[PDB]
Amino acid sequence: RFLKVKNWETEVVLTDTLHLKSTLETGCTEYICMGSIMHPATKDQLFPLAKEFIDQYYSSIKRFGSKAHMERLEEVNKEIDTTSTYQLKDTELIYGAKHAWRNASRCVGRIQWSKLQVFDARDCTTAHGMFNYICNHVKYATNKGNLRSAITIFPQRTDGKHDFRVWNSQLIRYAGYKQPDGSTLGDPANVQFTEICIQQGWKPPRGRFDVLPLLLQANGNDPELFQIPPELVLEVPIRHPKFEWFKDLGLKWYGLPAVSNMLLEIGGLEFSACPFSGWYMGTEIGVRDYCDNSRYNILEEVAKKMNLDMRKTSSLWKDQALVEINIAVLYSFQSDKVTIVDHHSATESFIKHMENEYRCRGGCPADWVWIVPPMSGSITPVFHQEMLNYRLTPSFEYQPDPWNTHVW
Amino acid sequence: CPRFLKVKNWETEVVLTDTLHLKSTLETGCTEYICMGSIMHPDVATKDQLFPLAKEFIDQYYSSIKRFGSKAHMERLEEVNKEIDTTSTYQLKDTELIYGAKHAWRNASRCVGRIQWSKLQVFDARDCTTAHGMFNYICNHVKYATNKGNLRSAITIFPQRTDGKHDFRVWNSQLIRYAGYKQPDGSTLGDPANVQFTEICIQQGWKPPRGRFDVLPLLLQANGNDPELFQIPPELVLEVPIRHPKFEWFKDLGLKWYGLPAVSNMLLEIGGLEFSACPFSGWYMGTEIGVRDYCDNSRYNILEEVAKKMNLDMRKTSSLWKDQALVEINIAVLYSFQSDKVTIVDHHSATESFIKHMENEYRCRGGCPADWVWIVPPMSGSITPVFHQEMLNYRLTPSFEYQPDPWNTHVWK
Ligand code: HEM
Ligand code: HEM
Ligand SMILES: Cc1cc(N)nc(CCc2cncc(N3CCN(C)CC3)c2)c1
Ligand SMILES: Cc1cc(N)nc(CCc2cncc(N3CCN(C)CC3)c2)c1
Ligand SMILES: C[C@H](O)[C@H](O)[C@H]1CNc2nc(N)[nH]c(=O)c2N1
Ligand SMILES: C[C@H](O)[C@H](O)[C@H]1CNc2nc(N)[nH]c(=O)c2N1
Ligand SMILES: [Zn+2]
Repeated sequence: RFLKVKNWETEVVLTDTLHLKSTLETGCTEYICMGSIMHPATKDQLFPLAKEFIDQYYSSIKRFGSKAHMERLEEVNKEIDTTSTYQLKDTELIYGAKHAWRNASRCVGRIQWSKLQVFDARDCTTAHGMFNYICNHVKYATNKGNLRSAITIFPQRTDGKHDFRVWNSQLIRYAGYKQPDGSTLGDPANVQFTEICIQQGWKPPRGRFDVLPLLLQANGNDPELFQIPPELVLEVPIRHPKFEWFKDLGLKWYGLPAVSNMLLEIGGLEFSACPFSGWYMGTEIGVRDYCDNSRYNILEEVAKKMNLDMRKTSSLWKDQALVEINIAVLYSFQSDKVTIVDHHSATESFIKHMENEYRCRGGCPADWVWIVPPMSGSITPVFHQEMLNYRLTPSFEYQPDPWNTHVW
Repeated sequence: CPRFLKVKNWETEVVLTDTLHLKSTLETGCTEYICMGSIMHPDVATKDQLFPLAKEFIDQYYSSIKRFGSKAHMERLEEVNKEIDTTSTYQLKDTELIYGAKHAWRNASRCVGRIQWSKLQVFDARDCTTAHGMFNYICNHVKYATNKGNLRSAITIFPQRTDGKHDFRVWNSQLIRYAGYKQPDGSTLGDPANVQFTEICIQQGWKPPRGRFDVLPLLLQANGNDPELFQIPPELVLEVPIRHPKFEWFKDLGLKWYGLPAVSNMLLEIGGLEFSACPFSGWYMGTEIGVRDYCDNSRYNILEEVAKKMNLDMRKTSSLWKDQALVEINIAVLYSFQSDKVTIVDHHSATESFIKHMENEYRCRGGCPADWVWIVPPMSGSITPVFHQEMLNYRLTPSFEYQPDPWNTHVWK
């Protein structure tokens, strides 16, 4: 069946044919939908997957059934036979990484999908090696404010035992500190991890915005600590254009969003260490990081300085403070010439992207729950965009947190 | 399928365990390969389709009154069975109807207001025969529910469907709405969403005032007959002029809204019986008016005009002028309503209440189906607890369902 998606603001209908290509699961069934749940190999399992991916590769470069296509299939089988795995060609690495991005149902930034710088770190063997590759990534992608999308890809999983893992969930995050008095310094969501670094020898500057060091595991070994050189870590001070007292709140944030805990899957190979990075949508910092109760939780403070009536919730004081906070973040980043996108422009870009995808690909998997900004939802166009969600490969998937699996 | 499904709250780490999903009856639209979570909408039943459905409901009822397997239970079952066999249908007891309607609400996965599910005045209009009768019942509903501003939840149930050629239908999608008029020049006046329906009314004889907030008449279908127009007595239609606690200019925008939210186009399904006309009503969450009715582009679209009187930079977008104006609009909506002593609930309170409700439903009922996409308010989502709440969505019966628009299916006599 061909499936139709409607936009309820423009009454545009698009026809999804793409979903017929998907093979992974979604977690839903005919009777139970899990749309809001965050998280729902051997020689024999590994070949057809390999066959599938090569097939869509030579399909995407107009050489299906070609001579080059055949020998590649030949190469792969013989290689899976005698090593229980196989190694991707370069061109294949780039395609697969770009396509996992293109297939990432939760990313609103996919208009950018084909413009991705891929770093091949498959020759890496040590944590020192990784640190090096990551630093170069961070510097390339940060580019002095003019952010560029990138991904760095370390050796594929072999036997589970000798996995490569960046332990930090993101390349750049602030430390969180448990205080005797029950409160918490810095980012509360990182306290456990922060505690693992102190427990490893990290001398923590017990501050509010301390850049956690890198914890890098190479080839199944003990992870090792590495402080990223401060000159490569770009932070932005947050100020407000009308409220001169906003800089007194002392807020900064890093400019480079780089996810490092996900697993990139291509033709049945598992790349358990693939830090990737684009640039920030304002709301991520402005709404989630700053205003989640489980996070930096600044609303109450900001609402004080704004002199709002905080007695009853129906003064929408929280809403007011939230808006001004996000104005600040955009203003700061913009003033510092640091790439950032506001949620209106990012969502617009997404609807345009989505139209493109249907036009040339026959669909575009999308997770409405993740795509719709965490504030001002129905005033962005994706709120009114029906989206079909489904899982295409290559893809980014979650994996266990390393500290729940590794033996020392 | 799995017997225990766990949902997590990412703000509070609270993990709940759903068992109720096993009693899921209908399809969600989703499959293992694809999810339709964000899709808005993803001749009668026979004897042998009806027996099992009726029993399921009756069993469930007698389970709730702690009389399962009782004499009265088996006698109720035999009576219903013998009724379906001789008449091809059956009639619900008044207690069964009341239980069924409260439970359809309780099961309404899209409703953030369900904490009130058990307080619902149920008006049994199964004795209605004419559109005039329908109008009488609906007026009485409006008056009772409005309660001079202190709204009370209510539903009025008109006769169940028989052969499909004799349906009772309320044609209005909601009992109280504002007209929309298309102009020659392409501009819309009033509520652009209701243009199609306003034209139907005009065609059926309505003489339109052609203003911005003209209350549409009821268009009512009884017993499968052609529909008839009625104007709700204006004294029954409570309205609230929108003003702002701070901006004195806000009242200059000439905005008002109706107090009573009343859905009238949905089908109420109890034990295999279909009540195609079952208008029900509660009270408003601010964002419904403040964000959707007022700021949707396809609706009243006031964002720009509020943005100009606020004097905001409207040339960028990263000024977030839209967002600023949106907050203010919703402050005015909550203010005008509270100031006229008309029941309304802000999105913070409502969503917190839903979390308490949900938790209690898992505790006592083993689950509570919820549609995250609908539950999360259309503004400031992340700062309301529901956003962080994992939800399972599944369709339980009795339920409220969607149904074709009557002008698309009606056969004109
Ligand atoms: C270039 C500008 C980009 C923008 C503006 C953007 C925007 C976003 C945003 C706002 C989210 C939500 C993040 C969260 O709430 O945790 C997200 C998620 C995601 N993005 Fe992008 N992104 C960009 C680049 C990229 C790149 C380069 C990749 C991969 C190479 C990518 C893949 C993903 C994935 C897999 C997720 C889901 C993360 C998860 O499941 O936690 N994005 N994106
Ligand atoms: C008592 C106060 C109530 C509140 C605060 C409330 C809240 C809400 C809200 C905000 C929506 C979304 C409306 C929209 O976006 O169009 C909704 C939808 C819904 N509500 Fe409630 N509600 C209340 C009463 C009721 C009652 C009495 C019933 C039924 C007996 C009910 C059943 C439903 C159903 C079936 C929907 C889905 C509507 C649709 O599919 O368009 N609600 N509710
Ligand atoms: C590729 C990419 C683009 C983008 N705009 N944002 C991201 C998320 C990056 C990111 C950085 N720091 C922290 C997080 N956390 C916030 C808290 N959340 C629970 C997990 C993600 C996420 C990734
Ligand atoms: C029982 C009930 C409670 C409540 N808080 N809201 C409702 C919805 C009432 C309502 C009134 N007017 C119009 C609508 N429309 C808005 C636009 N939407 C597309 C369809 C519903 C809905 C019903
Ligand atoms: C496309 C999407 O399903 C649709 O726009 C939904 C989003 N969530 C909603 N939530 C509520 N309460 N009401 C709505 O009309 C909608 N619209
Ligand atoms: C439970 C729910 O899925 C959770 O709050 C989701 C909702 N949508 C989200 N959307 C984005 N972009 N990021 C998130 O972390 C989440 N969290
Ligand atoms: Zn689903």
